[PDB]
Amino acid sequence: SLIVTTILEEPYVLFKKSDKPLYGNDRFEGYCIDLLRELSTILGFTYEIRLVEDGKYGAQDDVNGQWNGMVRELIDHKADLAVAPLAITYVREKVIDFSKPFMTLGISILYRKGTPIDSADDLAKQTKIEYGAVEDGATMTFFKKSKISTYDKMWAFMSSRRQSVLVKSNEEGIQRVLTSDYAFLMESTTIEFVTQRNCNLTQIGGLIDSKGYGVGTPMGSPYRKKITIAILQLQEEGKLHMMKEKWW
Amino acid sequence: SLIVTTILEEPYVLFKKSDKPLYGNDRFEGYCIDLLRELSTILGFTYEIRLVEDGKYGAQDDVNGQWNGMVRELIDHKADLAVAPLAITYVREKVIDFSKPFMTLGISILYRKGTPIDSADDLAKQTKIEYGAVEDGATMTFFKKSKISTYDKMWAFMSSRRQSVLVKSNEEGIQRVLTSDYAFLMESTTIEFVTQRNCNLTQIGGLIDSKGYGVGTPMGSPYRKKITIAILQLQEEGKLHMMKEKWW
Ligand SMILES: C=C(C)[C@H]1CN[C@H](C(=O)O)[C@H]1CC(=O)O
Ligand SMILES: C=C(C)[C@H]1CN[C@H](C(=O)O)[C@H]1CC(=O)O
Repeated sequence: SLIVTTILEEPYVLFKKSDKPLYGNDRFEGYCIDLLRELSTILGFTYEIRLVEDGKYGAQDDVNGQWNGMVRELIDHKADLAVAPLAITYVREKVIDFSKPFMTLGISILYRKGTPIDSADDLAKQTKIEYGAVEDGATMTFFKKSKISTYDKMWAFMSSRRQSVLVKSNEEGIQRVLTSDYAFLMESTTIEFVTQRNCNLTQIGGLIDSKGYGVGTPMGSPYRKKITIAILQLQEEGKLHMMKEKWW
Repeated sequence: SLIVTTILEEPYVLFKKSDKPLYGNDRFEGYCIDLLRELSTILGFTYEIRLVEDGKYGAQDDVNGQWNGMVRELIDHKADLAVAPLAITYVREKVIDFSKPFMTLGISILYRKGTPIDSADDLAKQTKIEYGAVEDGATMTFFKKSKISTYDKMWAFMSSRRQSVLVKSNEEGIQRVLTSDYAFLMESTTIEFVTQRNCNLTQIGGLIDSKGYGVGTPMGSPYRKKITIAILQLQEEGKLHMMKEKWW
């Protein structure tokens, strides 16, 4: 019986609503929950869902070199699978395995409508409008690791004000955008979700890069291939598209 | 020194044009050639390029269960890598390994501009306008394996006229579109390339599904992970985007 680590994130994973107390895996619904279920069927496994305890996706501390969050749990064999909006990044592929992507997205900008801002560059070359990303995120990491002119400057900007422009959750990042002169760097899929519930927000510019989400397995895990096949199957039969329709 | 199987296909791989004869790996240029080179560097390997002998990507005979083309070569350890516009399909993941995708595309329609046709459905529900795909392709296989109402219909149509509507190459498929009442089912990226060199063609409707291209390795190969890491880096540093710009 497989230990599946994950994390709360609308509409990927979230506590279901009801009137009478819920226990175990019934506590959860969401796109990733649906997906977990489909894989569960196709590959014939039983599974226990656990929320990652530190509440983080996965980042590496420069100095000591330790990993945290879901990625850490995978490394330690404390979980068998990580099923979340976990980005397939190359720093991560060096420590865990990933199924082929069940979703392709990209970094982009969340800002309110009708500003002159039209791209990442327009943000970089000024200072009035602040900007940031989820701290220890894949998105933040992209900027930290980037030797592209524009993004290096934008990183320089953020790392110098992390106290105030780097947020701890996609929610908090959206709140900043809505309550100050702030533009948020988040994933396109999540932007696409938010720009429905909030009608004064929009995606500025296009996709900055092009990552995917994948199922996290400890390195060398047999399920990496199994789950890749299952996912390829789910794409090809329209179920993944249907599932996104459903939650967006 | 790695044996790399591949296949001629504009602009992924093609004999380079000059005034003097070229030999060995100099014979070739193209997006995949550039890619091969970049991987070559990052992972430090030497390689010999061979064109797949039967001239096919990879399909499985329905009687004897045998594989052909590049996929076959990988299975037989006759080649170490397949670097081509080779689609990551689940039937294939069942016999070889694939790097994560260096390109994401989708099946779509190539037809003439200004027809009432606007989708795969509009094609299905009639017979005047014929349609087809590359025989033994990923695209053909998609329809043959599909249980979706519309596409089962379209498959029924093709398998009944397989001789006259299933073509042997992307080129021949385009030639049909341009010389008869015919709509072609090809990959979006290749459509995107063709609709520049031919100004009366266009993509009808949207992406029908959502596959990627990956580097083919024999199952259990060390390079699958290595090459996945190398590709992830190449995406993250803009090189893959630049490479597409260059060849499109
Ligand atoms: C929900 C957040 C915390 C996660 C989700 N994907 C990215 C990841 O895999 O790290 C993070 C977002 C980001 O950095 O934009
Ligand atoms: C160029 C053709 C023959 C190949 C390329 N990708 C698909 C494959 O990987 O089979 C085939 C095209 C298609 O079937 O639309």
